[PDB]
Order: sequence, then structure tokens, then C-alpha cells
Amino acid sequence: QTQQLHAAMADTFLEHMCRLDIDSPPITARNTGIICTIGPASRSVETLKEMIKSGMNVARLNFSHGTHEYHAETIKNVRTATESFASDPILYRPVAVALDTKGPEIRTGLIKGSEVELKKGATLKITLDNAYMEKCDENILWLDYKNICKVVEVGSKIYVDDGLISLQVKQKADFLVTEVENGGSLGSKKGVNLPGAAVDLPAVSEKDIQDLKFGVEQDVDMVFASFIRKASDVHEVRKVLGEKGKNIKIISKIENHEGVRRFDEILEASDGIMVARGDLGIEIPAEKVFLAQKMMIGRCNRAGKPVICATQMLESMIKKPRPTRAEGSDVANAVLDGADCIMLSGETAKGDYPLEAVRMQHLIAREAEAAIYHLQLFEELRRLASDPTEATAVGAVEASFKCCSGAIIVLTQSGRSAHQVARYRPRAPIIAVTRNPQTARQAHLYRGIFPVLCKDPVQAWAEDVDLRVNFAMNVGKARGFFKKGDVVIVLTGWRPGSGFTNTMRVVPVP
Amino acid sequence: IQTQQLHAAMADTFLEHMCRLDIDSPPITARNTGIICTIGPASRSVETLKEMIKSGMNVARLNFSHGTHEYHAETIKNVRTATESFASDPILYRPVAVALDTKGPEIRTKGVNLPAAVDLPAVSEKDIQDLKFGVEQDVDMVFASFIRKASDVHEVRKVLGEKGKNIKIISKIENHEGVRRFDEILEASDGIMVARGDLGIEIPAEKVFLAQKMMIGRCNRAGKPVICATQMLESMIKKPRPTRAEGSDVANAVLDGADCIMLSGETAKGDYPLEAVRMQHLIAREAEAAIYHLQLFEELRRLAPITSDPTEATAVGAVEASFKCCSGAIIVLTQSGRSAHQVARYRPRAPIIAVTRNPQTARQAHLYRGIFPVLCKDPVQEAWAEDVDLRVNFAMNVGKARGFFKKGDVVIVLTGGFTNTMRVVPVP
Amino acid sequence: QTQQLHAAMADTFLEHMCRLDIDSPPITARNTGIICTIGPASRSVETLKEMIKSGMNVARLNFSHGTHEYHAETIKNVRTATESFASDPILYRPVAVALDTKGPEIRTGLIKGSEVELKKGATLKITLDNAYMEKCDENILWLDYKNICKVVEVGSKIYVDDGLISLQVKQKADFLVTEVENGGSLGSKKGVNLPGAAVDLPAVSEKDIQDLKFGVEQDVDMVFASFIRKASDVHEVRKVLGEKGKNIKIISKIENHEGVRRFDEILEASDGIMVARGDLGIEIPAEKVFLAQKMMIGRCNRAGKPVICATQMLESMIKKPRPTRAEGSDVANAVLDGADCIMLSGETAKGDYPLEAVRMQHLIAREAEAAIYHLQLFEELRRLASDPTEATAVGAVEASFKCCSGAIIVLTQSGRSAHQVARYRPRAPIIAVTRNPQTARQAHLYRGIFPVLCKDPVQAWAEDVDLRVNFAMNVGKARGFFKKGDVVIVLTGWRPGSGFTNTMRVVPVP
Amino acid sequence: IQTQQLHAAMADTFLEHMCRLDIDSPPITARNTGIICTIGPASRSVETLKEMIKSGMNVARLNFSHGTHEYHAETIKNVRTATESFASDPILYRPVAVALDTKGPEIRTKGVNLPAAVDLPAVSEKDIQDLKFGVEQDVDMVFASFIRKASDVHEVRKVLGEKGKNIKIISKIENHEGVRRFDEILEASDGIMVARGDLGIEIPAEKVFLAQKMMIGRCNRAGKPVICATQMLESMIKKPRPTRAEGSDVANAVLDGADCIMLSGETAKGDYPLEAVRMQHLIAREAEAAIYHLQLFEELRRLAPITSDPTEATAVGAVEASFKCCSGAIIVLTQSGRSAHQVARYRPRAPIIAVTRNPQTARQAHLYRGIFPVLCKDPVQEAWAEDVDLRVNFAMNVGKARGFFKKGDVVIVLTGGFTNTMRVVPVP
Ligand SMILES: O=C([O-])C(=O)[O-]
Ligand SMILES: O=C([O-])C(=O)[O-]
Ligand SMILES: O=C([O-])C(=O)[O-]
Ligand SMILES: O=C([O-])C(=O)[O-]
Ligand SMILES: [Cl-]
Ligand SMILES: [Cl-]
Ligand SMILES: [K+]
Ligand SMILES: [K+]
Ligand SMILES: [Mg+2]
Ligand SMILES: [Mg+2]
Ligand SMILES: [Mg+2]
Ligand SMILES: [Mg+2]
Repeated sequence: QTQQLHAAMADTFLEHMCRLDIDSPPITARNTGIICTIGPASRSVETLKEMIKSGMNVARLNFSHGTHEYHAETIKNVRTATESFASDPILYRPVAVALDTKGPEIRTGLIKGSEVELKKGATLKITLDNAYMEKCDENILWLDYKNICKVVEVGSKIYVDDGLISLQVKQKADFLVTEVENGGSLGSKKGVNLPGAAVDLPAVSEKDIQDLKFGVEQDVDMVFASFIRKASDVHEVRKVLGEKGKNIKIISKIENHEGVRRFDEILEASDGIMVARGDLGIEIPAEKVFLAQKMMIGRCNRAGKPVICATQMLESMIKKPRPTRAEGSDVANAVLDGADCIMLSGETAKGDYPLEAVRMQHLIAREAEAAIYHLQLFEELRRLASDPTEATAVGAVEASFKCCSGAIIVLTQSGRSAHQVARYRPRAPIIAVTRNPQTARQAHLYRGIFPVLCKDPVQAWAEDVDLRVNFAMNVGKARGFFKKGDVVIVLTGWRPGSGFTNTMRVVPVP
Repeated sequence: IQTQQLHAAMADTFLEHMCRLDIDSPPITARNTGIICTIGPASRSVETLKEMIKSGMNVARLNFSHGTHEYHAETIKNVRTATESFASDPILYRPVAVALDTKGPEIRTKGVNLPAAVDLPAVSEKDIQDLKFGVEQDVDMVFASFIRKASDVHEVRKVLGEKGKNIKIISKIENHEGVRRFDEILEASDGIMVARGDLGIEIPAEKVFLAQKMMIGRCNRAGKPVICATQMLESMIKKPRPTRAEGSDVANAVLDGADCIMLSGETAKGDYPLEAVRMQHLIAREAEAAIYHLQLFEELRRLAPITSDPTEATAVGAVEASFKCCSGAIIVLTQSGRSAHQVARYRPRAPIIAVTRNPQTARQAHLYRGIFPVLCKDPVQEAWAEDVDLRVNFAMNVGKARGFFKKGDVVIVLTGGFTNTMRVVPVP
Repeated sequence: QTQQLHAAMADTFLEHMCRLDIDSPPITARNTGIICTIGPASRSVETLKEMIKSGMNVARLNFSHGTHEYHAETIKNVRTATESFASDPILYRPVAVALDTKGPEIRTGLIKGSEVELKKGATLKITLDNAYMEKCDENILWLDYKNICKVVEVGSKIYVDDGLISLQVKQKADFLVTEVENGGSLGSKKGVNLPGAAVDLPAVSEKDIQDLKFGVEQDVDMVFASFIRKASDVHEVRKVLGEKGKNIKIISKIENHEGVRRFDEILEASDGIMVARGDLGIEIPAEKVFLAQKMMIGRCNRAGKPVICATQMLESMIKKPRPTRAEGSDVANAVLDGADCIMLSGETAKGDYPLEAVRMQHLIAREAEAAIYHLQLFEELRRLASDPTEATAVGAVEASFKCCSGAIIVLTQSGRSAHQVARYRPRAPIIAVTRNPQTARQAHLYRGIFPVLCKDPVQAWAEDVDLRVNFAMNVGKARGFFKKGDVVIVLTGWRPGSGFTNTMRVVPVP
Repeated sequence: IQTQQLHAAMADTFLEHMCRLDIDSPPITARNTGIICTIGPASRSVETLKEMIKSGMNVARLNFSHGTHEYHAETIKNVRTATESFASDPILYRPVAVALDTKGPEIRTKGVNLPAAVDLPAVSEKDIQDLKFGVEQDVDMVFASFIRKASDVHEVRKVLGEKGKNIKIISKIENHEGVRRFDEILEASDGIMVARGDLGIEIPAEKVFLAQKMMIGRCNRAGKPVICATQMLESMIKKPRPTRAEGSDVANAVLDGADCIMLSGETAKGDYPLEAVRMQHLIAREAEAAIYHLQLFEELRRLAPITSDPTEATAVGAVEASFKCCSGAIIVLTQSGRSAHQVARYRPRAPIIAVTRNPQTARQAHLYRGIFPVLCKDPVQEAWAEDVDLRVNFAMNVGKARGFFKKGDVVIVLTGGFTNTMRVVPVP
């Protein structure tokens, strides 16, 4: 039988796992969103067309590097590739654009162009003298945190390049003499972490302000805000986006100890969360990252807010055409944890197999979605959760289970009722029909929402509803979600475009 | 405190649910469990039957183990005179069903039980006579005595013929073979009576509660009506109050999941028929508020088969929504009753207002817990959408007049085989 | 299969009931204690021998009626009957003696000996003039509550004879003029209830003091204290029993609204609870009694303290040789609720079939014990519940399930470790071996404890333990609990007679 | 805060359990999951093997897909030299097991996978040679490559003979047929390796986690050891820290229920063998504290078959008691290991100190999660009761010296096939 349906009927979680079947094929519809960092390997229009075909739902632009002119061209190519499919509204896939801020990063300078291997036990002077900012080598290392001497002490550890090189402070005015603990090849402009230090860089720098206002002008759908430590950090990003930017979603990136400790107030202020595991796993012990990941996904699921699992998910795929077994496991387990979206960074921005990495997240996510123990998840989501709109949504999810429906079709202007359905994690895909292009793009933050953009003019109320529902039916049939004779759940508002989404039909597919 | 045992309803375990049951938490919801009253010399007058209806009678049982066709036809006539005396206000009118209880294979001198493989026929030549008479008297339902096997049911069914094809067949289980072959009997029947009088002589009396709970559970799982019957308030044949065991029996039958509870000698020949009806009404209402819906609905939901029926999925979705928003009712437009039946098997706390123009559907709906049938007599409007909303406003008026809900409260409305549309709406 | 074992394995309570099987026979051991009120129908030595044979575990003496001389003779006969079996310690069944107080009862006087039918709508004067205390009839009714006029008002209802006759106060100094609501035949010395009135009789009257001190002198095992309203009532009974009576168990009878409202403080002060449904169902609406019963049994189960379901359980059996179907249901449901004991009053004290009533409670209780959904009960008792002694007990209950043991054998001086095991409601009987005769009698308050009194002298520690365990083995084999080749759980203290009951063996039966 | 994730352990649902996981709740209990390290050029020296043991190595895997019998015998010799360098303090001595991993039916040029019904034999003539050599080298366990069917296991078993009858046979599942026939393979085997390298080439890589979780679950339910293997920390072959996916994989294998986790190239040939061992140790300890025992033990308890084995009932009773009193250890005297194995399958939080005089039992106990084997070398005392308590005091000394518990703490002691006696005692 398909869909891991045999495992779905188990009465304990242990027997659920015992019943998982590699010969039970999944449905077609892949529910977990796939966010791809764009860069030199993926930014041509022709490659972006294949990215979209392969599964990309959100294009991430990392403003830690690059110029506004460069990112504007990348965004233009994303939209050219996306709109090349706009001819057929039945098959068109909305693609969202995300701006990922630099935030309070610390980076080294450029290595002398005349790369450097740091030898364990060797000495290294860190300098703040900008005279060396492009002459870094094995003896003098410039970095850009001007206040570093005030927050580090003798004994402190300084981590460089994804925490792979470690230094220990031995002498501390405008310099630090360090000893090399774990060495390696030092490159240019590498990230620096000071775990346990009270780094006093601003949450929103002058550059961040410029990048955020640029994002408003470029009509980005969401911001991934780096190094959020507290609710007031989020409010500062909110203020910069301002009223013109009021509909841009703010995803707070949790990647240091304070952001974990203050997670609840951050989540309350944010539209969603990134588990930003790269920095997180340097700021806190690497063996604790999985606790923070499962905490955050759980609390986001409890709150009904989007959560993204990010970073090194398919890392080896930067150089290889197939992932390691731990990478296959990591993607599957993030989906089983409850992540709304999964992300690729260097695998799509700069590696040799960007399309293969997207395709692999698609395949793994689909298999893992079938393996979800919906009986326990749905029961716990219901018990831990009312107004009429919530009741209609949970009623639609139960009806979809009762008839193993091919889809839950939701007519929505802002996405809210589609979000409410997604919160209970139905097995069936949620086809969200909207006339709002921004709603269609932003919907990808939510597990299981397949947004479709209706271009037809407003009809004649009852005919206009029937138009959009029949649109969703054509979408579902064309994409292989269901066929004539299947059953679908349809959700609508009381009238017009009401937020009082209170109407459910159970409809055979003609 | 909180009314309706909602403190206990929110408990996370069944044990904590019990510990929170509160004698000072008043019931609020209307009474859901049907009350079947055997009519006899003590209750067959028109004036008494009016008070029986006012006190809570939903079904009149006529026991064809005694009496004459003419005596029972006069009783039926008086039942319908009393019932129709309220027909002038359709908002308040309560349909009342008529049940024919067969004689079946009795051994009499007077009754003799051989607890033995008795080969008397389930359906005698007399039995077919009374069954054909019930068809002529337009009864809503047959309680068939001493059913032993599915072919016994099929006989009663085929005997009732084409003209009685809509009459509900309730098999009475009251011997050991009926218990052994219960599954095939249930599949063949429209419902079951746990006929505890004979059952407790045919099998050891200490085993009756096992058979009762087994049968109620299996009927609940199948979504078919089950009646708990016999000696539930026996001491009230002579006394104006029941014993503590009798109060407990009625409450536990409701907690078990019985769709209906029944009175026999207590109403047919006893000295306090009206008090017996009123006591079953009071206990049922208290016990219904005590039901641990959090577990019951989840188990019924879990064990529901996956199907493609849109009405079935709508029903379970509607009951789910009714718990999450504490709706004042589930309003269901239904011709045959089937879609309201599908809602009732998932056991909502909220009352099910079933709007029908079919009088037999309205009477037969009393077999199902929580269904409050209302008989719409307005002509069928020309535009369907207008005829739909006429019937919905009727239900809205019924619920406000009977105190089920008030203007502004949230209710759930099910319309169209297909009953496939749910709207969660404030009461206008 | 036996023991409702098929129903035991169900994964939902609904399927558990669906699987209950009238052709699945129970084990032999009946766990629920059976308390029998002794009176003219059951007080001869020869009848008491048959009471014990039929299942009686506790003899209840109701001090609402009778003289000390009369009750002393009854207690003597109980002990003669009980000790007639002392010849064989393997088969001897300890029998407890309970004293049930009169408490703050209100009763009418004696009807004229020259019984009275009260006519609905007829007038009735209640008098306090003792001149009429033995001349009651259809016009003048004496009763013994001297302060009644101060606590009842015009409109009040007065209930007589098990609440079956009701009167309404129409005129109120030392008299009350009433109207007959529900009439009936009025007899002598009938109980009177004033629901909603603030009856101001003492919790412990001068007569109660005399009866309680008499109970100490007669070495009764427990007191059933009538009309307990609050913890301080219980303390007053405690004070009267005093230090000589300190080991007598106080069972508070809950039978009015205040006792229900103040149940937690009463339970904390008491050794156990009676659900005294006769008065309770007159003091509060009869349709609410089942709520109070299930509340109290649940909270006693949660607390691990004995709870008794009492009154009218087999009422028709006073005159008939078989019970009604509602009576069969009531006994079964009290066991399924969790009652440690069930009780008979008029059925054994004065009816025509005392032995048949005992035998029927035995048969029903055994069937209902097999029908318990142990999977849910055990899980809820564990989750809602540690020191070493508790851990060893819950460990012994789980081991008994794992091997479907024939018994849990517990060596105990005061009963405590046997009580702790009983709290988790094992299926297997608990054979409690004691050398303390009072412990052996009092153990019957606890579901599933089969007390056996060891008469052998102390041995030589390890040999003395082995002696008492082999005693329990002989008991179990002789009574049909288990056979050679079965498995039993054995519980002992660390040494000697330690309360630190911390040792468990799993033992095949030789 | 509270240590050991006890805040999350007390959650009433799995979702709330996850939401309470706390990076600031330090682990306290010793590390339960066994760590299997493939030995090769990077780790085969005596000095390196000493550090591998200190860092957490419990099992040395020798891969007979490469190398010579003489090269592997020298590695074994160095393993035993490093292990026995700690033998002077039996209180602290850690037994270290030796595993032989067969070549099996490989296609090489270098490996070739035909994802095809390949008819190469599971046990070649070479394979029987290496297996007989393992018997001569006194290995504790065999990891048999490319097991396809139960008769493959039976061959390895029968080949090992009478003299190798005590060697544990771990079937490696790494092709589609082994997954299809898993049930018969498990029944025939002493345990399972989830051999993900080949498995993820033989079946689609996106399906490996299904097979992994299926196999771990079924092994847990059977109480037989299961190993998660291959590429768990692959990037540490060249780097001193793992990737975030690698940290997650190790944690999730432990949360899944794996008895052991394993390192291959990371320790056999990589640049950071010791760091890889230390990282598996750190992650396993953190993940073990995160296990939701409230659900896991109840499900294992529920699915345990009813049997008459006194040791089985004692084991489940002991684990139950260990949760209820938060014991510092479960101390088990065992000759064969079987009674400690029976305790470990119910997954106590508390460590299992298994006291044995049998050296092979002590080494083989590392296949089972939570078993801390301690090798008693005192002579067998004359009075049994004295010899018992000698071994119990040994375990008491071990636990105090290793920081498992301290004087006054409560522990659970299991003695005697029968291990049928439980005592819940304070540590002396
Ligand atoms: O910023 C990030 O994406 C990270 O550190 O994982
Ligand atoms: O026929 C009946 O109703 C019975 O026997 O209970
Ligand atoms: O006192 C009693 O036993 C009663 O009222 O139930
Ligand atoms: O043999 C192995 O260990 C594998 O393929 O993973
Ligand atoms: Cl439709
Ligand atoms: Cl023994
Ligand atoms: K009649
Ligand atoms: K080697
Ligand atoms: Mg970062
Ligand atoms: Mg009958
Ligand atoms: Mg009383
Ligand atoms: Mg391999």
C-alpha cells in the first residue's frame, strides 16, 4: 500500500517505525518548502528555470557578500525564470524572494595576494590596524570587529572559518597575540565567532539598514534577520521596514546562546524562525545543536509559525553528485521534526551540483512526509490548541483524514485560513487559491501549502467562488495530486473575502 | 462553578475526569438519550399520554406478547391523538415514534426459560400476522424478540415486505445464541435492544453487564442504535422514587453509550408512570454531561473506517468543529435521516437538530442519541437556495424557543444525496 | 481464553468493551471485599458460618438500632463462626468487625399499637411533645430532633422512610403543620431527612461516645462514622477512640451535601470512605448520586485509601431469590468504578435470602474484576503517582502483568506494603501473610488483598521468611489460585520486620 | 535548571517533550550507547588505541574487505595490549570487544553495485576462512556483509562451529532483499547492523532513513542489538569538527533506539580519529538524556510478550522500579550476559552495571545500550551468599569510583539460571 499507510495505522510510535516500508511509495505532492541560496552556480536565468523545475520555492539572497547592483541582477533573473512559466496558470509555481541580512558578523580581512596554513601551536597576532586589512597571513590577521579587545580576555577562544580553526588569546590595546589550537588553511574574509563573549555589535547596522530599505524597493517577500538575540532586535528590523515594508515577513535567525535563551519573546515578535545551525553550532557546543533544533521546531509548531531548518544539510553535495548517509538522514529528520522548510546554502550558491541538491531535498522530504505519525501529531496539536475559523480548519483536517482526500482547497486573500489548516499538518496538500501575488509567494513558508495564483477577473459571487475552486481542481489534476472520482475538501469564507473562514465542502473530483 | 461538567470534561485522564465530577455543576444541554415507554393500562389514556410526552417520552412501545390487535390499535390511536395535540406549534412539536415488540418464541403456562437449543421459530405464523398488522398501523420500528441468527432478521425484513421496507428492525438479544452470533445479527439489523429480562435468565445474571457493554460498544462502533432495556427503574412500579442501584443503572447505560433507555412495567402497569419517565429524563441529562467526550470522540474518530462518502467525512468534520468551538447545535437538513445519523454516531456534546419534511424520518430519529427531530410543514419553495434557508431558519427558531442556544451563539449547519456542506455561523 | 484476556489487550476503551466475552471465565479469586450487615436473618452462628463460606469478609453492626448486650452477642456469634474454621490455617478466612454509628440521625416515634397510611394532600402535625413519642398516627407525628423548628421554614420539605414519603411545612413553637406530598404507609422509627436545612445535631452524640467506647472494648476493627461533614467531625471520632483505639480504622460515611463539598479534607483525615448512598440520595437529588459515587471512588483510588460502595445494591433480594437487572449492573459498575468493597444492608440483616445476596455479590464482583481495563487504569495510576518502597510495589505489579502471575505474595506486619501493591490494582490476588490478627482482618478494606494469618512461631530469619512464603504457596494452591508450575511474585522487607519493603522475587510454584 | 533534561522527561506529550529540550540542562548519567571504531592505519598503534579507549571506544571493528590475516592479527594484538594496559585497576577497567567484519559478495575492479538479483554467495570459500580465523583469534562478534536471507545467517552460524558457538552474529543489512527478508534474518541473528554505505546505493538514498528506523524499531521490539553505521561523521576524516547534518545523524540514531553507533573511515584512515570518537561520545550522551522514556518504556512494556520466564519479569519490574525511584544504577550479576540484556531492552535511564567473571560476556555486553560491563577477578568464595555479596560490593565500588552514584543513593540490585531477585537498596 502507498503513503506509508500501513505505518500510519499503528497504535504506538514504536510499531509505527517498525512498519515503515521502503516499498511503500509516496503521493507526488511534496509539502516541505525548499529554500535555495542563489549564487554563481545558480544565478543564470537558464539555471534558475531548472532550479524551479527541480523544486526551489524560495530564492535566498545572502547580503553578507555582494553589492546591491549584483543582488538586483540576481533578483531580476529569478523573476525572469519564474515568469517564464506564467503562460500556463495551471502549472505556474510562485517563487518567493528572501533577503538574508549580514547582521553583527565578524570577519577576517583579505589574505596577501602573493592560502595561508596556520600551524598548531604557532603564534598569530590579531590586529585592528586597517593597514593590514588586505595583507593577512600567518603572522598578522586583521578583522573588522573594532571593539574586540574589550570583550575578550586572556584564555578566550577565537574560532575562524566555520569554527574549523581555533585560536587562544595569550596577550591582550589594538591587538591580540594568539596561539593556534586547531590549524588549517586560512582564506579571505572568513567568519569569526567569539562564543561566551558579550559581543556588542548592533543588531541592525548602518549597512543592514541600507540592505533592508533595498529589500523594500526590490519587493522581497521576507527577511531572514541574522543573529537575533531578543524581541527588541526584531522590533528594530520592523521599524526599518516601516509601513511600506509592513507586509514583509520577518524570519528571526536563531544562531547564538542568547537567541535560544530568549526564544519565546523572539518568536512572539517574529513571523517565523530559522534554525541557523552554522553559527549556532559554533556559538554553543556542536553536540547540543539538535536539542535547540527540536526545541525550536516544536515551539514553532505549537505556535503555528513557520520554522526553517538550515545549513550543511547536504554539505558534501557542494563537491559530490550524491549526499552522505548522514546528510540524507538530516533532511529526513528535520521534516519528521516538523520543519516547514529546509534550506540549501553553499550546495546551491556555489557548488558543482546545485540541481542535484534541490532534487535530493525534494525526494527525501516527500518520503519523510509520508513517514510522519499523523495519529500522534494531530492528537497532540489538537489537545494543545476556539473561534469559528479555527474550528472550521481543524474540522477540514479531520474530514481530509476520514476520506483520505486528494487536497484541501482553501480560498484566501492573505493566506490566514491556509496557515490555520497547515498548522494541523494534514497529509493531503493544501492548494491555496489567491489573487494576491505576494500571498502566493509568502505561502511557501508553511508546510503543505501549494499556492496557486488566480489571474481571472472577479465574477457574481457564487460564480467567482466556483471559478477559483475549479481552478484548484485543474491544478490538482494537472500536477498529479488527484484524479476524477477522488474527494477533496474545499474551504471558503462566509462571503466575498471574509476573514471569517467558516464554510467547508466535501467534493468529489469531476 | 462551570456548568455541564466542563471541568471534568477537560481532564487529561479518565481517572482525573472521574475525580472532577461535580454534583454542583448543573446540566445545561438538552437531554440527548431517547426514552422508550411501554404503554399499557396505566398509561394508555390520551390525558396520561400527553403528560408522558411532556415528561420526556420519545417512543411508545406496544408489546404484542399480550393483548389483541384491536386493543393495541386503540392504544396507537390514543398515542397519535396525544402527540398531535401539540401539532399546532411546529417550533415546539415533538415527534413521537411507535414501536411494535413481537411475541416471538415464548414458552408459557407464566413464562418458561430453558437456559438448551430450543427449536421454536423466531418468526411464527402469529408473528408474521402482528408484523403485517404493524405495517398497516404505520409503525416506525419493530423490536424482534429472541433473535438468534442473521437469517432470523432477514425473515422479519422480508416479511415486512415492500410496503414496510422503511420500518426499522431492532433485534432483541436475549439468549446465549444471539450473543454468540451478535456480529451477524447486528450487520443484518437496523439496531439492537439489550433485552435484559430474558437475557439474565438465559445466561448467568452476573454476566449480563458484560453482554450489555459488549453490545453497546459494538453498536457504537457500527453507528447503529442500541437500546438498554428492562428493570432499569423496576421499584418505581410501586414506589415514587427509585433505588440507588436503579439510578446507577440508568446513568451507567448512558455512560456505556446507549442511544435509548426503556421502561416496561414501570410505565405499562405501575403506579408511577410519569415519575419513572421524569426520573429517566433527569438521570440521562446528568449522565450525558458526565461523558468524557475527549476520549470517546477520539476513539470513535480513530476507529471510523476510511471511506469516500462525502456525507461521512462532513459529519466527522462537523463534530470535530463542534467540540473546538463549543457550538450550540449541529443543524442538519435531511430527507431520510441518514446524514443526521452519521453525525450522531460520533457523539457530539451539542444537540443535533434534524430538519425534515418526512414525518417517519422525524419519528425514527429518536432511535439515535442526540438527534432532536423537527418536522417542517412549510411548502417546498421554488428556488432551492430559498427552500434551504427556510428550513435552516426553522431550525434556528426551534433552538432559540427550546433554549438550546440564543442569538449570537455559534452553531454548525449541514446542508447539501450528499449532505456535504458545513457552515459555522452565529445564530441570527 | 479466560480472564477477559482478549478484552485486556485492546488499544482503546471502546474496543475493550467490544471484546468483553460472556464465555470467557474468570480466575477463581474474587478481589472486591464484601461487607454484610448482620441482623436477625444472619446473626445465628450456623448462618454466619454459611455467610463466611459464601463470601462475607466484614460483618457490619449498625448501632442505629439495638442494645450493647444485643450487639455483643452478635459479635460473639461472628467470632464463633469465624473461629470454627481456625483448625486449618491454610483455609481460614479472617473476618473483620465494623461498628456503624448512629450519628446525627432524625427518626420518627412509634406508631400507635391499635400501619398508618398518609394520604396525599392530607394534613399532618409534627410534634416534639414526648407525650406522643409512642402514639404516632395519621394526624400527630412525633420525632426526636428537638431543634427542628429552628432550622426549617414554611415551604420546607420533610422526607420520611428512605425519602419515600414527603411532607411540606405549612405552619411553623414546638410543632409543625405539614401537607402530605407523596404518601404511603407510615411505620415506626423511620428515618427523616431535611435536605437543604442546616441541621445542627452534634457529629458525635453522647450515645455515639458510648457506642464508640463499646467498640474499643469489643475490639472492633473499624468504625463507619455516619454523616461526616468536615475533617473536625473525623477528629472527634478519633479523640473518642483515643490511644487505646488508635489502630481502629475510621471510615467516614459521605451522605450529605457538605460531606461531598468538603470531601478532600474528610478523606485526608480518614482511613477510608463509605459512599453511603441511602441518605446521600435523599440529601441531594437522586439523579446526582452516581456523580458523587464516581468522584469519591476516583479520588480514593488516587489517594490509595479504601472506598466502599453501599446501600440498595441488591435491594430486591430482601424478598426475592434473584436480583433485578439494574441491581446486577450496579454491583458490576461499582467494581468497574474502582470500589475496594461493596456492601449489603437489609439484604443480609433482615431479608429472606441473605446467603443468596452474598453469593451474588461474589459472582458479579469476580466477573467485573476480569472486565477491568487494566492497561488504562495502571497507566493512569502510575502517571498520577517516589521512595524505595513505592518503587518496589509498582515494580511487583508490572512483573505480575509480565508473567500473568498467580499471586503477589506480601509479608507484612501492619499491611502497608500490601496496601501499596493494591493501590495499583493488579489482576493477580495479593496474598498478605501476617502474624498480626488485626492486620489480617483490616486488610479486607483493600481490593485484592487476601489476608492469611500465620500461626507458626518465629524461626532464624531466612528460614522464617521461607516458612511464611511456603505458607502463602499452600494457601494459593488449596484455594485454586495457582498450581505447580505457575509463577508468583514475592515481596519482603530488607530484613526482620522492616517497613523498608524493598525486595522482590519472581518464583515458580513448586 | 534541572539536569539530564528531566523537565522535558516529565512532559505529558511528545510535542511538549520536544519544546522543553534545554541546551542548558547538562547531562549527568554516563554515556549508554556503544561506540564501535573501525581500526586501520590511522588508529592501529598501541599508543593511539589507548587514547581511543580513554575517549570512548567500546568495540574494535576489523574490516576483512582489505588486508591480510597477519596484518589484522597484529591489530588485534595491539588492541588487546592497549586494553590490558588498564587491567591493573578492575574498578576502572573497561572491557573492549573485537569484531570481525566479513568481505562477503563484493564486486570490485573499486566497488561495483548492481541495484539486480546478484547470485554471488553470502559466504564464499574465502569468507569461511576469515570466519575460522576469527574463531582462532577469539573475536567476540562477526558482522556479516550482504546478508540476504535467514539461510545466509545459518551458514555463518554453522560455519563458526562448536568452538565459535558463543560468537555473536550481527547481520549487516545493505541491499533490498535483506530489507525485504528482514524478519527472518533478525530471528536467525544475534543482532543487526544498518550498513548504510552499501544500503544507500542498493536502494534509493532518500529511502535509507525508512529502512534505518524500521530496523532499529524491530530490533528494539525483539530485544536484539542494532548498530547504526557508516558516514555518521564522514567530514571528520579531514576536519576536526563535524557538519551540522553529522551531529544530527548521530543524535537521531540514538533517539531512534540504536544500541551502538559506529565509525569507519573516520577512525580507520582519517586525520582526526580521536576527535571523531570524542564527538560520538558527546552527542550520544546529550541525545540519551533527551530520550522520552515515559513513552518509550510504556510502549516497550506494552509490546513485551507475556511469558513465564522469571528473569524476564524481574527485568521489566526492575526497570519500572528504576524509573519510579530514580535509581543510580541497575546492578546485575550475570554469567552469560542474558539477564543484563533482558534489562537493557526495556531501556532504563539508569546505567546497567553488569558484574561477570566471564571475560567474553564482559566484552560482548557492549553490543547492548546502557550495559556497563565490569569484570570481576576475585576467586569464587566458598559460601554462595558471600560470593554474591562480594560481586555486589564490587559493583558498588565501580559505580562510586566512576561517578555513577554516591553513598546513600538508591540503586537496584538483581541477583539469583534465574536472575529473579530485586533489592532496592541505598549505596553503602
Ligand atoms: O546564517 C546561517 O544561515 C547559519 O549560521 O546557519
Ligand atoms: O423482552 C424484553 O424486553 C426482555 O426480556 O428484557
Ligand atoms: O448509612 C448508610 O449506610 C446510608 O445512608 O447509605
Ligand atoms: O559495510 C558497511 O558498513 C556499509 O556498506 O555501510
Ligand atoms: Cl458540492
Ligand atoms: Cl527463588
Ligand atoms: K396497550
Ligand atoms: K587493521
Ligand atoms: Mg549565520
Ligand atoms: Mg424478553
Ligand atoms: Mg445513612
Ligand atoms: Mg557495505
